[PDB]
Amino acid sequence: PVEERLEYALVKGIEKHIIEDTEEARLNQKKYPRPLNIIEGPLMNGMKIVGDLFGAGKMFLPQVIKSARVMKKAVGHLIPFMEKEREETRVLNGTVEEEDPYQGTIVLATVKGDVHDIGKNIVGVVLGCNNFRVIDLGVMTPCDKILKAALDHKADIIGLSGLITPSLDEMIFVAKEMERLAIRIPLLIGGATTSKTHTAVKIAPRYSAPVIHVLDASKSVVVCSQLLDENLKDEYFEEIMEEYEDIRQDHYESLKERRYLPLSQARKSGFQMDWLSEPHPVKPTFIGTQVFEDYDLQKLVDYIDWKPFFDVWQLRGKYPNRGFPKIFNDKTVGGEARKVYDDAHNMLNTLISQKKLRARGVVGFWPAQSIQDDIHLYAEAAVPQAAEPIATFYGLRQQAEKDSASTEPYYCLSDFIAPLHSGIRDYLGLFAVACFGVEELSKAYEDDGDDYSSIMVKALGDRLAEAFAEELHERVRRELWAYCGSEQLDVADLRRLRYKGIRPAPGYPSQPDHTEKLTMWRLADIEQSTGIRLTESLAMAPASAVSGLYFSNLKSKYFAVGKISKDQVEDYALRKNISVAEVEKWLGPILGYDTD
Repeated sequence: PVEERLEYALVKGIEKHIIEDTEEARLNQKKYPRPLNIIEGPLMNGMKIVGDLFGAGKMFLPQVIKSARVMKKAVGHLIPFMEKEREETRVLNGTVEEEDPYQGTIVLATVKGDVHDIGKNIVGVVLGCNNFRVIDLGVMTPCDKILKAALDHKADIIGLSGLITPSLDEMIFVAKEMERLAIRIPLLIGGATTSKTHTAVKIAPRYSAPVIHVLDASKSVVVCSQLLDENLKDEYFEEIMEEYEDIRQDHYESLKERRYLPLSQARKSGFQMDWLSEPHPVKPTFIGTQVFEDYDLQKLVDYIDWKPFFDVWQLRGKYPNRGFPKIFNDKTVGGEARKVYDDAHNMLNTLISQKKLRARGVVGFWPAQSIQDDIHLYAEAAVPQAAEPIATFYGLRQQAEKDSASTEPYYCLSDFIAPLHSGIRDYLGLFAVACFGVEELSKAYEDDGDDYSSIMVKALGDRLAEAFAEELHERVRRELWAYCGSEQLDVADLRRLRYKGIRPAPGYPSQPDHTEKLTMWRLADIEQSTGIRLTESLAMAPASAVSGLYFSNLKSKYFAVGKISKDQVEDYALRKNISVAEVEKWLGPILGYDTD
């Protein structure tokens, strides 16, 4: 037969034989009067089987992507004949009928200012495996472009994606723009920075039509199917409304209970050092910026942290094999993990040998002194006590009240730098690294119909950027700064952060202000030296980029700022000499008071 071979090829993801089978199925016009009957018949039968297996957990994401590639290869051969049929019927009858076999049209876009689209690509692949007609608008999509695509393509569902917290305001703007134009299309919210609480509290009330937060693709398919099913279209929305009202009330009643210390009391109870007995900071080997133009990628492969890479493919091993390299011993995901690891290593070797990826970075050191909550950087030849600082990094202090049994201080990043009036010199470093050429390679793989290679190359770009960051931090600790010159640690200990010193990044829990990237880019001249640019939402382009500061102090450790009150917001606005509204815009997720 040919039906059972098409099904087997789709389910097992066999690339070799689907072209001839599809051709012979087309030639069997007795079974299929039109080429569409091939598509709605066995082809979507196998795709539905794959989607049902993925939803039930019996089939994993890499196998699903292989099946999607096989299906795409089949429909690519069948497209010319469908186009011929449509043209012939348009000439003969003057019209083209509503002959679409998909379950619905779904628009996927990444909101303005965000460049991360691996999750969006995975969601699109999984939705396509469920016979959805996915429109992928790409990264940094303007809102008006999203509604233009929805209106022109007659989209049934619009899905927004975002990875950084400035994107949440863009999603809210999109929601209120659909509300202003009275669009009733359901809206889905996805991404790493997104949460169910933020959606129901901030995004959902602005838009009357259903707004649903989707954690991943396996739930996005359920949400889309339940929204497009007219028997469950309204009851599902009623349940969503009930649960979102419940969590809205819970959030607005939790806002009353939480206690925050006054900023002065938090400052008094802040972290402290004995600078008269702790060892003095070590001056770096140079002051200024050193630029890396073409880093050795083979030196970065041994530093790659593979657990976040397996998490991208949703290969989450069970206890005790929850991570690399023990994940290969898992009976459930071990085989697929091994296959994905082997393909990743093969393509990594190919890309490094072919010089298709380039790594660039800049690292800098400047003398730095702390003034309460701020760190002021100075020139090498200037006296800190009698010179105007060249740049300032404004820290945020914890205000949320800690448990009465706890003795932890209220941390700030300026507590790890010696104060200006203590008479002790101190220094601060910063870096920015990236992996280039990922966009072109991903575009080339997608143009060939190979979304598996595109997803893996995006994942490998992120892995190489993180490996470059880790290796550069190891070099700084031992060679470029030499405050840990005798240190010798393996990759596992670096992954465990057992060394001394931290490399906090702007926008992260230690400093959730993304405007700290502007000072770094102006000071270290990162754009001109390395080509890494900041978008209008201060995201790093390319998406495989890492940046941050360097704190060499022994006691320095990672911490979460948490929630801040109005007094700290006004103090921060006064220090930065900016409007309080801008401070609330950039620090929105960490505001602890009702701005509504």
